[PDB]
Amino acid sequence: PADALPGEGAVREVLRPLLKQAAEKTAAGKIVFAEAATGTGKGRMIASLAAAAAIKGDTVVVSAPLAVTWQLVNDMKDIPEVRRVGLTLSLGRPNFISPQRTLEWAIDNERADLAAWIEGGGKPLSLTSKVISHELCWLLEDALLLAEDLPADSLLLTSEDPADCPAQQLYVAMRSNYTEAGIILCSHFMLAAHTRMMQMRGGLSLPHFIDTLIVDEAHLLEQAFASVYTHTLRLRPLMRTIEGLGSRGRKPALDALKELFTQMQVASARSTNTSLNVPLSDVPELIPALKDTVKTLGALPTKGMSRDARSVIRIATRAANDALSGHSRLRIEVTPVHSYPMLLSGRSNLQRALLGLWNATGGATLVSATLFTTGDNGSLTRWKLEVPTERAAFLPPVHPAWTTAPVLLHKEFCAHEPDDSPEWATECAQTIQGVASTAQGGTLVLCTSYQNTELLAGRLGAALGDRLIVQSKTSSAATCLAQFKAKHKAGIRPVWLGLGAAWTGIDLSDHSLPDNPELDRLLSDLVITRIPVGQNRSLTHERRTAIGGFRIISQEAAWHFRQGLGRLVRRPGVTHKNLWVLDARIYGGAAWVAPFRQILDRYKKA
Repeated sequence: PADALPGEGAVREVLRPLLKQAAEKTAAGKIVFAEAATGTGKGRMIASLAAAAAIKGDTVVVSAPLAVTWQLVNDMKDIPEVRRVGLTLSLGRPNFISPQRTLEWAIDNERADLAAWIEGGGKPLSLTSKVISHELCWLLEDALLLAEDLPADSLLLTSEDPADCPAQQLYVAMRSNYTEAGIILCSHFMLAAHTRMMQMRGGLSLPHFIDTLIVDEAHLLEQAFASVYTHTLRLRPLMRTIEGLGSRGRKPALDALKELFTQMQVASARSTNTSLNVPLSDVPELIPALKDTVKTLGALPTKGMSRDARSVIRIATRAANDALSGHSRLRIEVTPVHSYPMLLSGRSNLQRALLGLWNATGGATLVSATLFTTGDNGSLTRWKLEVPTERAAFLPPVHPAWTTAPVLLHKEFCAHEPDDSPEWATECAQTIQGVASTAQGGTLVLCTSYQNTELLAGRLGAALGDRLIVQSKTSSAATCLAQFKAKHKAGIRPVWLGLGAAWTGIDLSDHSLPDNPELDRLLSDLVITRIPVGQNRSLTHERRTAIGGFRIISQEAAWHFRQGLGRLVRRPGVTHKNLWVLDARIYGGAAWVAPFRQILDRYKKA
């Protein structure tokens, strides 16, 4: 209550010592790893840290996704020092998508939910924000919640987009309200795009040196960086756009694109393997094609092209050049198995970019509920974010008793090992049907693939009917979340066969009871069908496993698993929470299942 940080009285009691340690280690120039349980009030802690740093005179940047950005703004504006120093939102173009190209892609890939969201105006899905300029639509994060495999490289809002575009107009209207404030709030994608732009030089305007950086939900940061260095070449819309231009240079570009298509099919059939990402040296059939594809793309004149063709051809050239850089790993999707022709080029190492970020950062604090793999072991996270080992500071985690006290772990499990077989599907569906018959509220059932989900759906559909919500490629995660909330509100007890984002991001606390968490029954039964092994399909995870062995696989599996468990208790004061783990390998007496058996032992069984 004296000689304290701004807004520290609003920070919950449990996070105050962690707050003090983070403040100290950050002012000393260290990259702090502060893991705190969800529902403890991490937003107030972030607000107090940013306020203490901004009062000192530092340039403070808080990088957080837009979902939590609203509540972060609310928690920061409550601090008077923050309101005095100023708080702005650096909403650069990489935050927004192009409605035209996103709608076209959704149509070409038969993603009805994404098409409907674009047609409806791209309105915010989760979010509210009323005193920060206008309403934020066309957000990349919502689009990703509607299509996890969104080729964001080729669907982002560019400066070459027409002025009458809604996303462009929203960006310009937001940029007009941008002032030089003490605290700048950005997204993970904004921070990563800014770092990449700053490196490629040696509207995007972040401080060239971040005195104090505060990353919230830091377990997403790397993925953001990974997305910013991904390049996508979508051949069908590019070919269509070129078909809609003057014939002076149309024929050569179209013939070069068809040559590239044929060479991509050749390389695809050259070695099927298992969706393997190969360098350009392993598929030389694309080297001339790609080269030709670039030349013709620059040959046709801009005197006659609209802004749409301009941005499309520029993005295509950037992608084809990043493919021919040799520093990338390629993934081909063509006629044999993918109706939508596409060439992906990613970076299996983000070390230079993240090091450029940390070199331009005086001090930093990373906040999340899943920073450590076990205890305070942030080694996997440090490696992912490429934090210099001398600057990393693994503070103790904060996970109170209420995060597991209302939870009762059940002894029942599916005896047949998860082998993607119809027999496993039958047994696991019998188990899920039992859990659904006993369940008092909404039931979430996490799966590891679309195939397991389809089998479990074919079983549980005839049994449940009104209650079942099957996630798929067409049925996004957001539409399933909305169906879940609606069916729970109607009195039905829904059973959501979820995957993907259902493991990592969704907030299943009933917002109809913000002051009475004792009556929260929105998610009463969490069910884990499989240990999430092999769910990370990033190039950096491929390199990390190739270097460190099966320990990286096991640590990523435990990280994903603890995230999935973190969907059940989202706040204190809840009750009647049930946890189910059906993977027979847990109770199999193996060696690699020892980490998981730790967390599950931490609960109380019944």
